[PDB]
Amino acid sequence: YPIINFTTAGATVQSYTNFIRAVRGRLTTGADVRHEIPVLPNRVGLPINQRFILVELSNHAELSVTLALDVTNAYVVGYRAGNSAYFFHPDNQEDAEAITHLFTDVQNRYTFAFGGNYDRLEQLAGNLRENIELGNGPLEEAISALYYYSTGGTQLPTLARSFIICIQMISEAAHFQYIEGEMRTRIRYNRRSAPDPSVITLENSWGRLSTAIQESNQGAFASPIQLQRRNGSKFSVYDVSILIPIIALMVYRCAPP
Amino acid sequence: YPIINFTTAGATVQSYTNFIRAVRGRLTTGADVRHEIPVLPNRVGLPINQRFILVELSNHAELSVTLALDVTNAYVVGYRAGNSAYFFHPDNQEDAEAITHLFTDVQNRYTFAFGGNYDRLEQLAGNLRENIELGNGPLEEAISALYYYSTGGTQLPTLARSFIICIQMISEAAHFQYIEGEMRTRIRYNRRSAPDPSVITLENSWGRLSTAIQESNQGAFASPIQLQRRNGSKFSVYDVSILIPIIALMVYRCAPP
Repeated sequence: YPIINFTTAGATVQSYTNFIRAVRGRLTTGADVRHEIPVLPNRVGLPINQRFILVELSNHAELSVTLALDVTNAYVVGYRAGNSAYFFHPDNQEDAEAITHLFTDVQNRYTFAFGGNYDRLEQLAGNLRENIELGNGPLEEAISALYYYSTGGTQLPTLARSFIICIQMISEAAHFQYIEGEMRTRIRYNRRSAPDPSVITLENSWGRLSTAIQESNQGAFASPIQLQRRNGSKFSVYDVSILIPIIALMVYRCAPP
Repeated sequence: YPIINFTTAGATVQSYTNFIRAVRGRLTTGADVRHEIPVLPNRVGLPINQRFILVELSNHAELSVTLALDVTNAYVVGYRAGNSAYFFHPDNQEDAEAITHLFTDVQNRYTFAFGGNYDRLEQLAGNLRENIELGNGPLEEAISALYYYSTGGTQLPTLARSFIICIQMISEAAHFQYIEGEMRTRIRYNRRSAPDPSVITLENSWGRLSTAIQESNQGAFASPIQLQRRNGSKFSVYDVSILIPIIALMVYRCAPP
């Protein structure tokens, strides 16, 4: 599968922007764009040889980990670190067979009992997204924790906290130019801070925004979607127009009429 | 006031496109654009010295006529031909005082009793838009009829038929890239043919489309506007997006939120 490399060591806003630009280009084919937003490949009919891309991450401690992203949703399905590969609990048999193709050369393969969704991972982390720091230092630490899980050095709540960091900084940055923008600011000023309400409500709403946009009547939504602004106030979305500089990729929901 | 010159003599699709491009540029200031469509100047607060532009038309018979267009709606308010100026019945006192500034140097000034709206003009022409030809030959003839009205050579039904031609080919072409497109096809193949239902329903709906777009909730209309297609079938518009390659200029209806 293609591999995109990224290191937190000496990361700048441009090396992070290049990286997310590369991920997005690997994820989308250009064949399906609706209202100027790219749609991800439809899962039905997609060959296994085109199902995943790998993101290889290194940190200043010269430790590496390779995450496997699912091309149909850009979410992380599992990872390897040296000798071992770990996969989230497959949602169905199709995905169970698909993941057999990843990291085939690792000696030890584990599939966790829990799935990679934010509700599961927050219960396990013992903390919500609203209280977990994001930034380059958070991501630097995440890479060592994921790596040392192999050698028994990382406890499960840390493994889950570290997954929450990697998924928002790679998968959600790729899903939203807005969330990518938030991560660039953190690196510009080397700040580390939990996500405000606009970030979390966009993350929660990605599936619904994808469906409302593809089901729209010429761009007008049949019913509004409430989002939150950085200060927590509500904001109603009525039309795809205002989302065009905010969402970067939609999950496939229906054929273009 | 600015004058744009145009002659039907040897007109090509490019000399007609240049002409309508020039009119549109004279009409709009670039200061107010909503959903990528330019809005015409608001009438309240607009100085008389910026209220009108003049379009000078000549034909192969080397006869000329100068129409005065109102910048707030791009509709024709009156015209001169040699010795005389003729103005439509002013809609109110403000417009009555405004037109005193036009063609001040003509010896004879007449203001008609009827107004320049399509309902009036069709009653007077004894024919509807659906049965009046449009094209370069129609426009060539319109210019001679408007001119000879001065010398008593043009009867009133012909004067009205000729006004219906000039307003759709200048004012409506400027209002709609779609109607401009229809006129370019007529000149490309030197066809002369009455307007199909899409042209007439756009002409009738220009005011409502302007208000629905400016009153929209992020581009979504609160209630749909039915238009007709060339073959007469109905078509519902729900969103400004689909109108963006169709309408070129909107009349001012409200301040941008």
